This record gives sequence, structure tokens and C-alpha cells, in this order.
Amino acid sequence: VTAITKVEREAVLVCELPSFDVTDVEFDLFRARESTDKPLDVAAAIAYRLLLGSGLPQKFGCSDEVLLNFILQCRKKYRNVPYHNFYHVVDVCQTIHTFLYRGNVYEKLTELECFVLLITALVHDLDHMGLNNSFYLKTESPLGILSSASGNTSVLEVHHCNLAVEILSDPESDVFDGLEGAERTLAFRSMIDCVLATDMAKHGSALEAFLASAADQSSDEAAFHRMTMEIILKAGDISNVTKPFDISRQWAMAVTEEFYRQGDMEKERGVEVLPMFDRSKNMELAKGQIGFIDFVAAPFFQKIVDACLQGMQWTVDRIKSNRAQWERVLET
Ligand SMILES: COc1ccc(C2=NN(C(C)C)C(=O)[C@@H]3CC=CC[C@H]23)cc1C#CC(=O)NCCc1ccccc1F
Ligand SMILES: [Mg+2]
Ligand SMILES: [Zn+2]
Repeated sequence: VTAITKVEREAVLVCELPSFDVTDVEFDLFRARESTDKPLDVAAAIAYRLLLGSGLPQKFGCSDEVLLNFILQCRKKYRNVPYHNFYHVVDVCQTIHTFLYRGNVYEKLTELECFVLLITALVHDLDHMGLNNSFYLKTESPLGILSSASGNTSVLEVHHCNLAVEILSDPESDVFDGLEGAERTLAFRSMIDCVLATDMAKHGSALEAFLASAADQSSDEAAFHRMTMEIILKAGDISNVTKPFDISRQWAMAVTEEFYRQGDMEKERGVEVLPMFDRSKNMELAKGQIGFIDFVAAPFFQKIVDACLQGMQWTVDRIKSNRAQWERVLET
């Protein structure tokens, strides 16, 4: 990994985000990428501003310069695909900020854990290719063989953590260089546990573990913190349906295209194509999003808000209103 240049930092530092509250739950990132001919430089600046305005980096001896080196090292390792690009992880970073500060989840974690979560947001899909874990295993691709031989089914998640550790071994981009001993260890262990928990094959088990811990006054405090961090990164990662309908609708179009491309390759590759990755099935977005709301996101957000995160009620309100707007699209 080559170092970040004065050219690159300036490219970001000069962006001034006019009429945009990055801390707000309605902050639009799609309209912020259409307000400049350098959407990447804008995104980095959102991430930068988010990270400084928390007041966390400074407390953990992470300079403004290191922090921006880190963000730009991250952005370099994301790809030009429809969904799992840099815009996605900046989205997850900004959304996690709102759950922590507008939803008051910060009250449940240490400053270090809040710092770790905002950082983990940016590393959590590094060098994603627009193909799910399943694709790599069904095609017996090298990464799939390595994961299967290695004994770990989370193909992509382990890849993401490998690159994250790369970026942070170089002090010029190590946002944790200011930590030592237990704190430094916790920052790495929790960043990795969180990324590994983003695998949706573990979705049910991560959710049931967090709810069992929240209902237990005698849960180990360390383990409750860890499961809260994991649930918050998971929350961020399926937060598309908690946003204003047009923002949510845009995210779904990008993710439907990414699914479709995989299913185009799975066909020429001659492997099993599921209904949702098949273009010629031309399934209605309305029904997709209603399906996703009903089976994954509504139950998830309802249960964590009831269990523990009462401050995040608005997510359940917006999911409810977004669903009703899709039902209206159907009814007409
Ligand atoms: C804005 O929307 C979405 C954001 C995220 C995802 C994900 N889904 N998943 C897994 C649940 C299959 C992943 O692993 C992805 C990778 C990591 C985290 C979450 C990601 C799906 C969507 C959607 C949608 C849509 O319109 N119809 C898709 C088909 C569908 C229909 C009914 C129920 C579920 C379902 F996926
Ligand atoms: Mg992922
Ligand atoms: Zn993600």
C-alpha cells in the first residue's frame, strides 16, 4: 500500500458541503454526489467531517492527517460496482453516527467503541466485487476453496478484515496508533467481530444473542458491549429501508442491479441462479422491498428498539411509512 499524497488530502479538504447536515437522519447522500463532479472527494469529506465532529479521533491521539490518510486508503480499495462501493460504507458510517448520536446508542458504549464503530463502517466491505459469498463457493473459485479448506464460510467478511489489518499496519493510516495494551487489542478485536457479524448467514443467531443479552440484567458487561457494536454495524448495513422513501428507493435500485449482474455471470458460468438474481424474472421492486421489510428489516429494528435501543424508534416509524408507500404503488 503506497502512502497518501498532499494532492489527495487537498482534493478532499477543499470540499465544503453547502446546505448539508451530515449529522441529520434525512441527510441525502445521493443528492450530495450530484452537487460536485468529484463524488469520491465529497464522500471522503462527509466521512472526515463525521469523524472529526464526533470529537473521538483527537481523544485517541489520531491526528486529522492520519484520519484522512485512513479514509483515502479505504476509498482506494473499494470498486466501481452498483451498491457495495465507497458510497455504501460512507452511508453506513453516517447512519451509525445517527443511531449513536440521534438514537442515543452512544449511552450504551465507551467513546473508544463509538470511535471503533465509525471506523469499522468504512472498512466493512473492502474490495467487494458485487458477488455474494454463495457465488464464490458454488463456482469453486480460489477464494471459495480457501474459505472452505480454511473452515470459514464467511468468504467476503474474512477478505474485508484482511485488508483492514493491512491499512492499519502502516502508522501513516493507523487511526488506532494512539492506543496501546488492552485498548489497542479491543479496537482490533471489536472491529473484526463486527465485520464478521455483517455476514447475513449469521443474521438470526447474532440478533437472538443480542436480544438474550439485553433481557439479562446479569449478562457479562464486556459481551453486551461487543454484541451492541455488532448489532449497530448490522443495523447500519440494512438501514436503506429506514431512510426517506426516495433515498430508500434509490438504494434498492442499485442493489437490484448488483444482484442482477451476479445472476448474469452465474448463467454464463452455468451455476444455480436464485429468483432475485434473475433479470428475466423482472420481479417488482415494490414486492421486493415489501418482502425485505416483512422478513428481515421490520422484525430486526422492532426487536432491538423494544429490547434496548428505544432512542432508535424513528427507524421503525420510517420502515412502517416506507412499506405503506410501496403498498400504495401496488394499490395503483
Ligand atoms: C435496499 O434493499 C436491500 C438491502 C440489502 C439487502 C441485502 N440482502 N442480503 C440478504 C438478506 C439476501 C444480503 O446478504 C446483502 C449483503 C449484506 C447485507 C444485506 C444485503 C437486500 C435488499 C433488498 C431487496 C429487494 O428489493 N429484493 C431482494 C430480494 C429479497 C426479497 C425478499 C426478502 C429478502 C430479499 F433479499
Ligand atoms: Mg458485506
Ligand atoms: Zn455493507
